[PDB]
Amino acid sequence: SRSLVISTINQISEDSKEFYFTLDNGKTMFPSNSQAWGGEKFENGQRAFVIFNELEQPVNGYDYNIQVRDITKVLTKEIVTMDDEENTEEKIGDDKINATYMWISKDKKYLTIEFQYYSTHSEDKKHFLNLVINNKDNTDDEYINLEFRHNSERDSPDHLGEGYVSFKLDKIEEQIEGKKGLNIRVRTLYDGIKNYKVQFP
Repeated sequence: SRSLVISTINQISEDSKEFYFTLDNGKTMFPSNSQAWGGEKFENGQRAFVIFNELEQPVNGYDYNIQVRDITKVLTKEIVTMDDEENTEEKIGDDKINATYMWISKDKKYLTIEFQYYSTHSEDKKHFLNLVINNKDNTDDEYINLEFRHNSERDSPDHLGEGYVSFKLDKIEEQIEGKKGLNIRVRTLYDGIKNYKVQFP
């Protein structure tokens, strides 16, 4: 029977066609049919939803041996630092968005957000999502302050939709040591500005 997970696509070998999956609990999956995605060059660190069948036979060095049915990429982005020239209020935007569900992977490499916002649901009008370090008593010594920003690019807020975005936490890797988690500023859909604390596993 079918299985579904979110995972990191690992592309570390010299053959860019050879890849495996890392789950947010640290466990790994070996795709016995990864060759079928041979035309699809996946970047190392790419996040994706994977539909698969778990095979009975184990493969040495991997927790799972799987037959992949579908790989659907999850928007994977870097944090927008203070020094970035693209870190402008105009480019980043501050449109409403809901952070429905958030979690950090065991290795503290990703913050994934299940979000909801209103759009016209058209490929022509793309929305811009970012995890930003703002350039301008608080618990800054326990939680790292970040802003989950949304630029709707003037799209009419007609229909509610859901999605996922995964952010690499490597640009704040030095600060993670000795902190409880992340403090995420969100301009919510119905309740104004909220600050959500997301714990490191």
